[PDB]
Amino acid sequence: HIWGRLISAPFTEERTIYQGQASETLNVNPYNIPNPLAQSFQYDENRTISSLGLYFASKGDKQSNVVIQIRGMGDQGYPNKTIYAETVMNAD
Amino acid sequence: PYLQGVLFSSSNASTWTPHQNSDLKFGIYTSKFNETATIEFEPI
Amino acid sequence: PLAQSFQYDENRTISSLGLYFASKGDKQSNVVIQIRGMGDQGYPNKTIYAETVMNADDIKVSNNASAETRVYFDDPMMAEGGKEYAIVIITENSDYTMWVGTRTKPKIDKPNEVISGNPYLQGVLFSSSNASTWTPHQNSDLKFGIYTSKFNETATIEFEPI
Repeated sequence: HIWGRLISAPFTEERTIYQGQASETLNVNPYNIPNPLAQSFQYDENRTISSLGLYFASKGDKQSNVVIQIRGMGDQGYPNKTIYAETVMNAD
Repeated sequence: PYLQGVLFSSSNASTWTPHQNSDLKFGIYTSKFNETATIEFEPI
Repeated sequence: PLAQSFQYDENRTISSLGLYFASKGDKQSNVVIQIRGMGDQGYPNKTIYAETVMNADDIKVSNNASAETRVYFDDPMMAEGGKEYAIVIITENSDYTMWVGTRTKPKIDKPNEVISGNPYLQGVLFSSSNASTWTPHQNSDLKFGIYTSKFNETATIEFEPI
């Protein structure tokens, strides 16, 4: 087999939302540490989301992984059980 | 930090406790597709 | 009023509930036990699938969470698999208390030990001032037990000799 490089990209990405200020660390599962999180957003127009940006302060071992999902927001302003996207991110 | 968003936490990914004064450090990228795409492979 | 959410991975026939009260009111007081559904956004809804009234005599109490009062409904609650349901406990009297397990706190009968993890991972304790708006308690869950039944071929009653 042989490798291949995508020269002319099929799209160009642009960062439209960015919250850069950080002050603390919050465990992803605060209520089960021995001895999940979400963040809402919206747009004023129809936009094609291509990728996300996240910032982690620490991670687990090699074999651990984190599931990243995008879920909808219900009428009373809370996340719902519908999942529009899902992926698995390894520790590396 | 982000006015139109709220940080949430949950013990079972069903009941969410909001944190009004806190938001994640994150960025969302939006794309605009073009006319054509091209791949090149390493030489044989 | 307080509530506790739960769910099953399969279709089960809920026959009775188990609850633990730390104190109760006078003889004439009573507590209304209800089972309510859970909405799409993980909170109890106004729909009520079961309801029963428990008198003060039926409510057993203990100072070490040992006494278990059994709650029975007249129609069995058919819990669909994958759907969350919430027990709801309502009473107008202000002299009713219940045992609750909280993470990191010592156990009542074993102060040397502490509740390390979440008591019940798939449920959440709720509190409300009007049984409509619920405040969740992520780190706390009620001490409870749910009993599901399976029906057999035939039943028999024997009456005492006349």
